Amino acid sequence: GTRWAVLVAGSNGYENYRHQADVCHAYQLLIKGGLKEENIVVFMYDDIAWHELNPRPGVIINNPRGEDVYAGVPKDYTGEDVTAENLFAVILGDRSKVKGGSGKVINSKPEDRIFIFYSNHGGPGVLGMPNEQILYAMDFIDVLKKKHASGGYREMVIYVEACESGSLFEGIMPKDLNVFVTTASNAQENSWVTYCPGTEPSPPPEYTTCLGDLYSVAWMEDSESHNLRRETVNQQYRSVKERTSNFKDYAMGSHVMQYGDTNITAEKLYLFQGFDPATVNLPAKMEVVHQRDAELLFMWQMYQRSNKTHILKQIAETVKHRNHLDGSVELIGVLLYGPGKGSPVLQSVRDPGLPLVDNWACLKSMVRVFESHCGSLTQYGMKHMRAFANICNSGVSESSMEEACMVAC
Amino acid sequence: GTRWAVLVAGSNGYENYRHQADVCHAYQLLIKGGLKEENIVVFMYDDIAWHELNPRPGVIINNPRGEDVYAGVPKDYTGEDVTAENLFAVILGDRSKVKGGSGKVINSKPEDRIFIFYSNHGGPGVLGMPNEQILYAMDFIDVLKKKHASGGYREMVIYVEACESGSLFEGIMPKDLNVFVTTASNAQENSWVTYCPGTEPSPPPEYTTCLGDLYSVAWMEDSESHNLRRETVNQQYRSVKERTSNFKDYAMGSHVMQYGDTNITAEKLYLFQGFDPATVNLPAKMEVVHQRDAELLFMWQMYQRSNKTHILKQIAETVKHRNHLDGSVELIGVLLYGPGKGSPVLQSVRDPGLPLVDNWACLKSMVRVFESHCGSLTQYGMKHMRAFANICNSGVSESSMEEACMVAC
Repeated sequence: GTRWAVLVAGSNGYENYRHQADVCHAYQLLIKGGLKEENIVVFMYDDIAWHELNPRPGVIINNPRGEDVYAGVPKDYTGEDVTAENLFAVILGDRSKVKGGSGKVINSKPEDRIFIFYSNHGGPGVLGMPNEQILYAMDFIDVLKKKHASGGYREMVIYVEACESGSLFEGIMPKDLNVFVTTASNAQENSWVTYCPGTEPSPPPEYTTCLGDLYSVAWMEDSESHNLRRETVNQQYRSVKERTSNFKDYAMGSHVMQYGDTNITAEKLYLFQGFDPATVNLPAKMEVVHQRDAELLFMWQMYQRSNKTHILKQIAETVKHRNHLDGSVELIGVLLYGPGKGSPVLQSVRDPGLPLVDNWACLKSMVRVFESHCGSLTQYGMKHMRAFANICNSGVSESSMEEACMVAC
Repeated sequence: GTRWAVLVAGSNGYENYRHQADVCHAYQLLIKGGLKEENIVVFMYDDIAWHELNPRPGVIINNPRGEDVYAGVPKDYTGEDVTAENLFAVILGDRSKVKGGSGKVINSKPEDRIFIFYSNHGGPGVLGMPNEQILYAMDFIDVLKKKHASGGYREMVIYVEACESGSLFEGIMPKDLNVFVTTASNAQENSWVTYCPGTEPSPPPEYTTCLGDLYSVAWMEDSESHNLRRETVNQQYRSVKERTSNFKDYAMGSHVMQYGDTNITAEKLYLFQGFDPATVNLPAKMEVVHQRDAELLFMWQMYQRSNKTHILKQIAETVKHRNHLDGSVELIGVLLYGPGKGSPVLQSVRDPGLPLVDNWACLKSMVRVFESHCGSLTQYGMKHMRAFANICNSGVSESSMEEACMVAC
């Protein structure tokens, strides 16, 4: 059949350079393997290559070797068109449902294979989309079920780089859709950023932002250094799981998880990623930063490279906002469950294999009520999605949530 | 010689009933042992016995057996006269330095023994005094040295019930002053509250506030159930250490610590606490609450006993204030040390045996700068004293602290 791909960077801003660098690197890799541009849909905000802070204008790199990955990348869905609605329409292969962009969709045949790679921010049961948009896991599984029931493909592999990414599939990803999935982390772990300024590796000194994400560069660097007609999906999973665990030091590493149809792990990777004829032969611990910590570290290094007062006030406003969100969520737990009980209810993690939330529509409603009183969650705010899921699961009503949010903000 | 005592409750408000109950119980115990009222100085705000919330007006109890401990307690230093300045003057035995109160002081002779018991709130290197007053550990050790150099006593025993109370003596309490000290906790642990509503024990149901504190009721109930001509200071320390550890479950118990002159542990307790001729014969796990958590639990139970809107708003204002203090301190760490470094610097605990802070005058100055921009610390705020001590120890200047506090608030 035909190999298709959908590559998505869910973030924007120079601070999040790495998410678009990861996506651009994946695009170059797929082209080198023989996938056609018409079958690869790229979602990237596209604010990085020409950003005023970029020391290499018109260039994007994804590791300290400094090879450009931006040239030739198509502008399928960029800027305001990087939405959950467009992503869903693209996967479904329905041009009439897309708003803006190039109109390129995955109008695939039953014999085709599809590869999906997402890189950015996330939280329990959710993924980020640029400018404070939230993509809920069950809406993504719903699209996969719809695409499967319309005979849209033979098999699909999905790689997801985001905090608590295992929570997007645990207890909800069906095994009967011919879809195999791997995530950068389990349901309760953050994901890690690599190639940061001041670290070994050792990135080009002119860079003030991190170049890549740990799980993302593990799979890509593995793919481009092996013959994909010989390497299996399983071999890639194992090598990525080992590299992302960072010598099993989970204080600076994460648990790569797998979901869906594990029979697909026996397949050769070239059926999804293509084969690079140059790689026809062939078969240290990394300093990493927490995804949620990269923004503050970027601003701090910006501050130190002139230590100026505008930057220090920007850091204070960022921390004050995070403290407001953290404090409001904590306070809601107190008002609903009582002191001493609020924290165990909001922070308890369900056993692996169980869905984050029993009612996904209730989860969206709790977020809506919260934001209507306490303000937008923003990408950082996605870390509190398990608290909202736990409020839903506890049987607390939406009227009580309204009252608690009103008292809290 | 003569036995003297100084009993101090460092808090006020009905929520803190237990601190004055502990002190009143200690007073009754000392009288039963033959200590004279003229030699016992009592510091209690005195807002509990006749509080509008008290279900037994004019009565105070310190355990579920319900025996009154208020009747006969002298009003030496009450209300506005419960200050660090008056406490210091009383210990020094200088009537001319006291402001207000009865004028009773420890004008002791070189052959005399003194027993000091403090109960309330605390933080690293500090003790509370009523209405947001802070008593610094080195000022207390300074008074002990002055009293020792003036030949004020033969020996002294001090019992201190407060969070992180071990930090008041670690690395600073001299062993050459004929003073032996025990604390409810080590330098990095909170202290525990007992006889709380809804717990077993099983307090009288009409009570909405906790009756006693764990270390305090351990020593008092031990003293009143033994012959003190036979029991040693060491035997009391061991029994209190065992009871306060709560079956070595330090998630609901603490490490009772000892400082000063350990030769005093060989002495019979009656040399300090007297002997009750009624106790001439003779030789389960407790549900406990964190000292800092008692206030919110009290308000919540007040709320549930009418679940009303005024109480819920009061809970929100309390939590918002604690979140403001926690957030401001965290933000100052970020501004001074950078993200990722702020928290390890502010929260690192020195090895046991080392003083909390190298310069105590700098500690007072950091608190002064902080409160001038971020507002009063309040008793809860004492938990952040290690952060202030760590700023001093790091060599950060007062001008830089001023700048960080200004940006943060």
